[PDB]
Amino acid sequence: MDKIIVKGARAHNLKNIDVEIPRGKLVVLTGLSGSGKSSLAFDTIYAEGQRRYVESLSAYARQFLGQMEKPDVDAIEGLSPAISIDQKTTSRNPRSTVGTVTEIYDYLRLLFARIGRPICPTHGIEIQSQTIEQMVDRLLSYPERTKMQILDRIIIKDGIAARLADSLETALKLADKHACPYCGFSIGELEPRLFSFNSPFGACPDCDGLGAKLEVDLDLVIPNDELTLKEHAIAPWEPQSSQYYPQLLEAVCRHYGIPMDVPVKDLPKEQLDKILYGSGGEPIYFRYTNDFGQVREQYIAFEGVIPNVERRYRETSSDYIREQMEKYMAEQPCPTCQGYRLKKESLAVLVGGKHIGEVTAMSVTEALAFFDGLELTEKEAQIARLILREIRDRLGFLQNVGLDYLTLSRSAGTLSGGEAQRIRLATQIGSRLTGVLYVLDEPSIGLHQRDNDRLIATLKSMRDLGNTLIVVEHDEDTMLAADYLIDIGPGAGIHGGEVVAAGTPEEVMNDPNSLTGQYLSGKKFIPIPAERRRPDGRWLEVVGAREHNLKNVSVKIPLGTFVAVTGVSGSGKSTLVNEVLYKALAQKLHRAKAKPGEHRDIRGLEHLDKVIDIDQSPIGRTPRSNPATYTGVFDDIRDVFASTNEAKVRGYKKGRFSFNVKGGRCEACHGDGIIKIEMHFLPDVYVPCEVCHGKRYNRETLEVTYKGKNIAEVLDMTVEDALDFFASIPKIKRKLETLYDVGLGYMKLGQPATTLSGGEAQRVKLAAELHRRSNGRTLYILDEPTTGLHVDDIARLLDVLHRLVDNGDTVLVIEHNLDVIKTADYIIDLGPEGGDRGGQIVAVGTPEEVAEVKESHTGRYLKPILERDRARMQARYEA
Amino acid sequence: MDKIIVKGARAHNLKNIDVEIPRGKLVVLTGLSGSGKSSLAFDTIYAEGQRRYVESLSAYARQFLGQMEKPDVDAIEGLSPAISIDQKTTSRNPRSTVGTVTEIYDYLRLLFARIGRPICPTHGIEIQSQTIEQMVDRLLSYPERTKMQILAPIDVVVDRIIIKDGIAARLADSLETALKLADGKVVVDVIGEGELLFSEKHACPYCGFSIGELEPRLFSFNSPFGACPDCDGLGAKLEVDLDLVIPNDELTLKEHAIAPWEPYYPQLLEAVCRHYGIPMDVPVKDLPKEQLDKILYGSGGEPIYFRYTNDFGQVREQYIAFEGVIPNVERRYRETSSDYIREQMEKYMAEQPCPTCQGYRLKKESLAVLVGGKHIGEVTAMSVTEALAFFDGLELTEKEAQIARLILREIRDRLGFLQNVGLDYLTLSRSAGTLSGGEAQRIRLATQIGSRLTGVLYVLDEPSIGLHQRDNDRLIATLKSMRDLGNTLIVVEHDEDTMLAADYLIDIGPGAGIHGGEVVAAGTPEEVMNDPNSLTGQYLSGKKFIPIPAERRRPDGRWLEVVGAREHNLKNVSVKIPLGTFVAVTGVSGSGKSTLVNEVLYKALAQKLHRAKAKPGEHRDIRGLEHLDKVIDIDQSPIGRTPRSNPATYTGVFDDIRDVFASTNEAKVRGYKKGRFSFNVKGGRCEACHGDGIIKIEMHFLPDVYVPCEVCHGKRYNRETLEVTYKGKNIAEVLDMTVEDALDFFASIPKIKRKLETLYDVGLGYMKLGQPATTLSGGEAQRVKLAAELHRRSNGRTLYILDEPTTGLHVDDIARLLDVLHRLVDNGDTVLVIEHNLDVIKTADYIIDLGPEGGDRGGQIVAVGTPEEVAEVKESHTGRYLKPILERDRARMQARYEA
Ligand SMILES: Nc1ncnc2c1ncn2[C@@H]1O[C@H](COP(=O)(O)OP(=O)(O)O)[C@@H](O)[C@H]1O
Ligand SMILES: Nc1ncnc2c1ncn2[C@@H]1O[C@H](COP(=O)(O)OP(=O)(O)O)[C@@H](O)[C@H]1O
Ligand SMILES: Nc1ncnc2c1ncn2[C@@H]1O[C@H](COP(=O)(O)OP(=O)(O)O)[C@@H](O)[C@H]1O
Ligand SMILES: Nc1ncnc2c1ncn2[C@@H]1O[C@H](COP(=O)(O)OP(=O)(O)O)[C@@H](O)[C@H]1O
Ligand SMILES: [Zn+2]
Ligand SMILES: [Zn+2]
Ligand SMILES: [Zn+2]
Ligand SMILES: [Zn+2]
Ligand SMILES: [Zn+2]
Ligand SMILES: [Zn+2]
Repeated sequence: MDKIIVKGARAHNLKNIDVEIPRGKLVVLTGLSGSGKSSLAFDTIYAEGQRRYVESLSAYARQFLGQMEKPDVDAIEGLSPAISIDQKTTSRNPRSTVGTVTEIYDYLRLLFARIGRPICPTHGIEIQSQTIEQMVDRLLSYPERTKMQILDRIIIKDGIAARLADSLETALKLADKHACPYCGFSIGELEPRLFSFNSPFGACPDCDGLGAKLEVDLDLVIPNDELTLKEHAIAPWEPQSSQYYPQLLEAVCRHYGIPMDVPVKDLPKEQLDKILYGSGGEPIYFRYTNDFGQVREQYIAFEGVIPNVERRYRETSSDYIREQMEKYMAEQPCPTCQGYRLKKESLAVLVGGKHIGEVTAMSVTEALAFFDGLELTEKEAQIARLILREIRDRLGFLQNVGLDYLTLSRSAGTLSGGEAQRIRLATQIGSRLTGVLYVLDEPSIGLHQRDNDRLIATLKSMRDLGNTLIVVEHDEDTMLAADYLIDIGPGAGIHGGEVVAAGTPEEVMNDPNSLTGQYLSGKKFIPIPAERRRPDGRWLEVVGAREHNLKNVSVKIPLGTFVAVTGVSGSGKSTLVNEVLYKALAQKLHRAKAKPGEHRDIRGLEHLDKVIDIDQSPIGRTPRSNPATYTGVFDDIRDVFASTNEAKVRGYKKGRFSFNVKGGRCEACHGDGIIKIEMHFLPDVYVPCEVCHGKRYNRETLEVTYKGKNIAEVLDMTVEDALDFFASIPKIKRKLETLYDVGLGYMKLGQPATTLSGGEAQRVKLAAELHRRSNGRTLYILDEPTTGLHVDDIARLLDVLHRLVDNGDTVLVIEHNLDVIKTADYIIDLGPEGGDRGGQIVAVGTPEEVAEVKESHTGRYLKPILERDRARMQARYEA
Repeated sequence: MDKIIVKGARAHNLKNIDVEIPRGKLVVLTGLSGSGKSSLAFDTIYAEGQRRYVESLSAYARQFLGQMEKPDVDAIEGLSPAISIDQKTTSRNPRSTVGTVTEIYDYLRLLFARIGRPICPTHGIEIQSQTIEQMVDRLLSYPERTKMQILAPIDVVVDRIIIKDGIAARLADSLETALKLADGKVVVDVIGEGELLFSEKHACPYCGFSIGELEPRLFSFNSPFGACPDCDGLGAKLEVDLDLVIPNDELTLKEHAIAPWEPYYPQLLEAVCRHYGIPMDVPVKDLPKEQLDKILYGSGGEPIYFRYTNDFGQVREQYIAFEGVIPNVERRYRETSSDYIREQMEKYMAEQPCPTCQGYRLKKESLAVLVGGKHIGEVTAMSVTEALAFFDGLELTEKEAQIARLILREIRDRLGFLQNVGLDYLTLSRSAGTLSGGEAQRIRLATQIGSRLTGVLYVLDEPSIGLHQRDNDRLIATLKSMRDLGNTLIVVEHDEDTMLAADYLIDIGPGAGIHGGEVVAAGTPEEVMNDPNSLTGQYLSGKKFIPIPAERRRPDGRWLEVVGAREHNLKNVSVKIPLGTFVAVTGVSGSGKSTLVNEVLYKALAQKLHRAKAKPGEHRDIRGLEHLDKVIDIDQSPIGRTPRSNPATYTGVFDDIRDVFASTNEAKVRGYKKGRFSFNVKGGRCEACHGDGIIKIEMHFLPDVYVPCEVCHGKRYNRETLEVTYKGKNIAEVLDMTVEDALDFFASIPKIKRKLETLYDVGLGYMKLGQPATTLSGGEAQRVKLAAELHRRSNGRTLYILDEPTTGLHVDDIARLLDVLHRLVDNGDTVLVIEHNLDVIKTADYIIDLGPEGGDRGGQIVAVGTPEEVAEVKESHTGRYLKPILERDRARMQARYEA
């Protein structure tokens, strides 16, 4: 019927709830972070919709997925095969481009094979291929009585087509295509797989369809050009728990007279040229002590430090040894394929004057403009009719979702969470399906407010195509434009998990019991600081940052304040804030090997000792890591189990209760507790270790109890419940208090790092630094901490962030969310528009000064919000 | 929007066609065999629906499938995830049952886990398990001042207590202490001397016997947690059948009475005889029992003198401890790890229920748990009608029913869904691989009905297959239900009623192969019926139809006589099959037609006429065996299991087709012979695919796909081999020709011609000589086999047995096939068919209708004789539905004859 009813849902924290979802409409789930949206939307609805379909693809699939673990639900009538558009399902596995992911490149390959005019490299003339039917009608269009000899002698008049057709047949059979008249050169046939770099049937030999080769870089070899060579200045030759190269280094220095303890910056160019590139055949006396202790004198003609790295990387046939040498190397465009990844004769076929590689190299805009100005013939346009419209709609979708700044050539594994999510969303719009249950997860992530009205436009277009959407958003604009809106459980964890209010946005907005509803009408909101932290003389000063789309950018960052880097997606925020600033500061302060982006210099580095990048990357890459392990709480929590009498008499200490060591862990899962099961076309799944039923330890370890709870149940506790459980212990309590303030409090201590969200993982990291003795000289960089947080959750995360600034430290954040931006003291709005047309400072200073900039897109949307919230405070102030 | 539009389809023979299908309705694709229905319905619409969805399940999913070969279509907008209901996606793989495939068995495991009462086999008392909370209030219900000593197993005494009121504190903690010392078990000696005793686990108070906890996997046979140890959840053993070791209990032992020991072993008999004094010239029947036991079961250690002449000729005397003829087979079968030596010994063995698990397939303690007085295995062993009855009569408590409410309804619905489809006769225990094509297909339909999916595009393939005309309205009724659940159905049918009941009806291409591929007429079945251009409408309107014969072949004096057949549900049946006539064995599904026709009749005639090894079904005897020399069973099974086989091969035409190439001018000078052109010999085949032509790609959850070899582009031969030409076409090109274009092309060679003609006469002619057998329809395969027998010198003493030869044919096509079958009867042979298609039944000269209703309410002869004689039997469903068709077409002819 016209609605999908979900009877009795008990996912995680869902309280055996029933809910109605209006079919064929735009539904939007909302509520506090942890209330249980995903549990319903994804773990319950998407899971069933998908399983029920796949299950019916064969008799085998049903048997496999049948014995598997299903979602805890009584029933769910009205289901449709479901499709998810989240960060998990997208790709991140190298050799894959944006063009390949979106499927556009495949249509390009097909395009080139159908109408691509092949040209001769040497001659630049289009090599043709005619049948006898086309040759005869072209020869016949000459003046009469014109003697011609096929090599038999004929004379053209009128009815000679009988011979000419048969004479050219004998000639072609006597001398045997797309060949060049003046040199034989050819390429038999034009098939799509000739333009594929994932097929040796048309891939570049000297790189195997990779495009970029990989050589040594002078920058990575020596991080800071000013380092004492005695204390290891050159990186690759650092004591690897065994000293051979450190001794060779001395042998070269001692011979040429290179001072060991001098900073490399003030060392003559020749002194350094011998060490890096070699003696050039001149023998150097070299004696060294083996790890055993015995000496061995040689007389080698030192190759140098650079050729050494290239030669050691080249010669090994190990996926382990290479990776140790790849840390001091960087990619370079392949000299043969010019970085286009195809054969030389594959690039010989061009369409609108440009070849397959050049079109892939264009940004979505450039290439969209290209296909409008492509001037084809009648024959060409009639063939490519549908192939062309396909490329035009896909480029269009991408442009709609706000990704028009990135090229089709761009590697897949270098895309942001939001970028990937939206590339999948665009790629899906292209499938033009109907009667499907699309379930999206916060599609505005990494998208500016300006470009939000199109996202609402495309979602509704997809909905109007006969589908039903279920989006999980926290944005006002989208919730107001939704047809139906479901708010979930008051509070989060054991507190939420119920349907607080459901109805039209007007109804939910006027519902007193809706936590979200109150924020929509204005009865509850984020307040603007009455006064803002005026900056002082402490400034960072990046100079001449050019990297990607940056236009010789030169900006100044005020320390000891809440800084917010803003600007539309593609403007170069990542580049300036992370690729340039962080890596740069990082190798100076922490001496990390990360090569910074192209920039001139950065001053004011004498104002801080440590820069920390609170990334949105995972906490760990296995179920070993968890909030406890990362924060070291679990490390401290084991001492208490070692204190109990059971552990004393049995002789247990802080090892039997460990998670990694052989002591008391479960041998069947090797400590994991959760075995990963293999899903081929579907994403991987985690099934509990059937030997210890997911308890993490054998039957003899967890017998030790501390307050009626064993080590398993204590690790299974929640953060909120645990700080109540560990009220007395004053060291364990301080670490749990960080996790609570952070924004969690609802997640469990044992919860495997792999399952944690992007935003969740970031806060577990933010919690580790949260409570530390700060010296007032330390910079924190957070990339969109709002990702996955309710408007209310931002208010409590801002209180936490602003606590760091009060101390004196700095907190730089990259946000599009207007509420986090308005709370900030200083902001740096980046590039007008994205891509090539951006990459420059549009407006600096306090939110108000930025707001009154007619050219800033950020300030334009911030002005009605600042004036919206300024009147609300004045409305509360008077009452 | 409100309709699914397909623009420019070119699948196989489709002529770049555009077509509109109404969304959310019962659309029925119809037309001649090979017109292009599957090419559109399955190879185009369904193909796209599945891919587009699966292609979105993950990143890797897109990369794998995207690089492969997508269907030949310009655009197809308005798609929905598609699901196919055909024979290609039904499990034929051992260890799987009807219960597992339908998912009903899983719900039963969930039922038995939740509410299943576990009882002690030894003591037959419901073993219980109580928490401390339940133990305390049970003791507190006793009268006051009643002394009790809580002791824990000699049994150490915890503490004595007097029950008053506020003693719930101690009582609860002493039990807790007792359960901690004796581990989940504690005995309470009430001083009235009634030592009641309970535990935290499910255990018997009188013998220990426990079961721990009830979990679904404790009832599964695909889990060590529940599977039987002595057979590993198979339920069937595999041991030597005494009946197979001796075909008839009265055959001369001198002329090899025992079959396994049939040309060392012959000379060994001589040794066990000489010794025990068993006569050589012997009709086994009259041999004393001990004389036969020594030879079959062994001397039991006693030494027997045995000398024998080797194949070489030299003698070698031994002094062995003879094992016997029966243990010989079991021992020679078990020890070898050869798929060749086993299969030769497996011929003398038959399946037998596992003595450990009574054939139920689970642990003894798994069968300890029972619901309505019956255990899991018993409920599975019932027929669908039985089980459905059991749950109606099943009587439970308030808690049990409230716990199993959602489970019971699902089980109750699936049983009914199976009943709707007509499968109410088969059990839940029945092996999945033993199902027919129609059955498997319908099981998949029923399972699907239960999914309750919406916005799905189901594509059914002739769901009426193997279904009596009576049970057709229920099929039409359930299809529509699935439709009326927000889904669109695309059914490929040839039945009138199903077309008449359809909403939209597309008639595809006039003619088959290159002659078809177009959309002739498309609208309501009223619009298509009134369209002179629709070849289908002409049969629905009644302009064209299959005429009833003027007179029917009266049986002569020759009759086959099946006596006392009792195999599956057959009830001591005795039937007379008339020879030299077209016979139709009719009846509702489950009546026992297969059983009678193939399992009893064919296997019996086969063992007598051709020394076939198959063990016939339980029957008394079969006379009239002197009236025929051979019995050809034109099975609906595949022609080959590899792409190496194809029409050309099976018929043998491809053998001759290489002799022309081997004898060509270019072959002479190149030294090529009838081997370079061999599809299977390294000589000239493509070394990349080893002569397959198509590589098989590995789809994990999806069925496997066939990708053309990228090196020979599917041609099958290398570059040099196909340079040889014959009349401007090489071997790859001739292998790619249609049977119709081929006979036209090989008109000069009459030996090639006469084979190709059979394929044309048979109905084919649209398919290509090189079409992989793995891709042929069940019906197609049958007809390619029929074409083999089709042309041979008939001596008038052979019997043909075809199973539903109509499967996959238009009404117009049945006409031509009937011409072919009746030509066989004309020449003196007999054709027996097992059909539901009334157009075939009415044409028959004699029909043998089977059992009224299916299952155990069947397996008996309801009516025999001519179609009219059976038309007048009220008790025959066949007649009831046939009587009006005879009256309809008999009037149509008089209407035609009068003008
Ligand atoms: N991977 C997981 N394993 C176990 N429990 C989880 C997992 N993810 C979330 N939960 C539980 O579900 C609740 C949060 O549900 P979730 O769907 O994440 O809410 P939201 O969608 O609003 O973030 C938490 O109380 C948490 O304990
Ligand atoms: N790894 C990369 N390779 C090529 N181009 C890149 C890469 N990273 C960023 N860019 C380009 O730089 C510009 C902005 O990138 P980014 O720093 O992510 O901006 P923002 O953070 O504002 O989205 C875009 O034009 C983008 O295509
Ligand atoms: N796998 C295949 N290989 C080659 N030809 C095929 C294949 N499948 C179908 N065809 C051909 O396509 C034509 C019609 O398709 P088909 O689906 O058989 O029609 P219908 O379903 O109406 O019988 C026939 O000539 C048939 O031989
Ligand atoms: N392999 C088998 N094992 C057990 N029972 C069977 C088997 N095959 C058929 N039966 C049973 O025999 C009965 C009818 O036999 P069948 O020959 O299949 O009828 P029909 O051919 O008329 O459909 C049914 O009750 C069916 O369940
Ligand atoms: Zn040239
Ligand atoms: Zn290259
Ligand atoms: Zn384990
Ligand atoms: Zn007992
Ligand atoms: Zn068994
Ligand atoms: Zn090949």
